[PDB]
Amino acid sequence: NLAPLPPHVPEHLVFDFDMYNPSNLSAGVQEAWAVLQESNVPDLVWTRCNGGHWIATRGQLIREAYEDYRHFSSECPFIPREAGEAYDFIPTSMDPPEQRQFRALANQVVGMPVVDKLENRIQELACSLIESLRPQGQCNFTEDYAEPFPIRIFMLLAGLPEEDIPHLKYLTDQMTAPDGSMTFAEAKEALYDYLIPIIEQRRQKPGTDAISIVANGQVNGRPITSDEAKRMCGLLLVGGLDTVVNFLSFSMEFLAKSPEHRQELIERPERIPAACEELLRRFSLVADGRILTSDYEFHGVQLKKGDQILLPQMLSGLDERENAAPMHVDFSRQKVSHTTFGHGSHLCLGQHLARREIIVTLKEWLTRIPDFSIAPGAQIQHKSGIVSGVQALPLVWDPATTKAV
Ligand code: HEM
Ligand SMILES: CC1(C)[C@@H]2CC[C@@]1(C)C(=O)C2
Ligand SMILES: [C-]#N
Ligand SMILES: [K+]
Repeated sequence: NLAPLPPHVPEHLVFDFDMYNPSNLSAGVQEAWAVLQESNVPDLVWTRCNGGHWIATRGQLIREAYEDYRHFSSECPFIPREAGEAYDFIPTSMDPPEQRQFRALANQVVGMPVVDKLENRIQELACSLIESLRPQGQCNFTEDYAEPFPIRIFMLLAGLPEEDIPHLKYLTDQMTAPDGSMTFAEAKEALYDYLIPIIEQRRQKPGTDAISIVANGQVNGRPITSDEAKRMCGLLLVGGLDTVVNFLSFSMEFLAKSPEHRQELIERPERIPAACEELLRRFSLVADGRILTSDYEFHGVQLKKGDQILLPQMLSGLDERENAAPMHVDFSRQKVSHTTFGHGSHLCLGQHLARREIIVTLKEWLTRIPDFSIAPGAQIQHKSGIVSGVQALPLVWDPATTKAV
């Protein structure tokens, strides 16, 4: 299903990469995308897949374009165009200067002071889950830990009842790696539908939860509207229910397959914060994009107004020009270069919450279940898209090797 080459796009720059189903997906998704950085591939290519779009394949260009919001607008960040056009989440669908007032408000509800405040709860949720799993000697890591640990933290943060988790998790899945049950726009509207009545309840009775704070915030010298609160809370939901969930699985799949890396963190726990950055580089998983606001020549390439450009956050840290032996995981790597949380004015607001969840997971899992591996006869399957992920991760261990601290 290829779209015909637009007239202004030179055919010598075509490389038909499919972001929702890469060729080498069997070898791992970061591997599958890494083909965009083979010797023969230009720094900037055009794929005719998914409606047709540009792809920057190197961190230098990826960074540059994320810095230049004049030319590369986040007004239409999702591929395909239909999704990107429907996309109106706040702050992501906004450029500076308009973006910054809304980003300050969102930073209030997931930024570092919130995270510090939630440290003991994060720790308790991890411990509770792991202690419950520990004697079993096995789990599906994605649905037994990777999903409920971040999601319960987020529901706590947002003041939303855990009974709603199955509903909301289903909706977020479909905006990110769509099956076909519902379009991006349909999944987005359903999430908006969930939120509106909750926002209205909390505007009148102002509280401490993320939704109350947003709903009662002030932007550009006026109260925020219900419609604006909704567009912002919907986005926070997506971040809290999907991306960290999928990153934890990549990291745990790797640790499960690499006893020596588990051992290094067990033996030298002080390296865990540095280890968290090197996993974030290696198992980077996001890829959205921008849309051209005007005709623009970018690195010798003529981009036209309305062109979409995929700027894969994933690829910058896998670029051998920024990190030697990029596919190798080295916890003592001297300068870990990545853009896993993005680059420019949309730099992930959740990054401090994410790092805490990752670091607490590494610490608590490895303290209690130091020895584990992939279940016998299992092959791990990755999924690709805006946010790539792990389909399933069956783990096993001898409960006699486990610890209660
Ligand atoms: C490993 C975990 C995570 C990764 C890799 C990640 C990745 C990213 C990336 C690449 C962006 C920028 C997208 C762009 O420039 O268009 C972003 C933005 C954002 N993230 Fe995350 N994320 C993670 C976790 C979280 C969490 C836990 C939250 C909590 C709510 C969150 C909330 C947000 C929000 C609100 C934005 C929009 C910022 C803006 O547009 O100004 N994220 N993330
Ligand atoms: C691309 C993102 C990671 C960023 C936060 C959630 C996400 C899917 C968005 O829609 C904006
Ligand atoms: C961010 N997700
Ligand atoms: K849009």
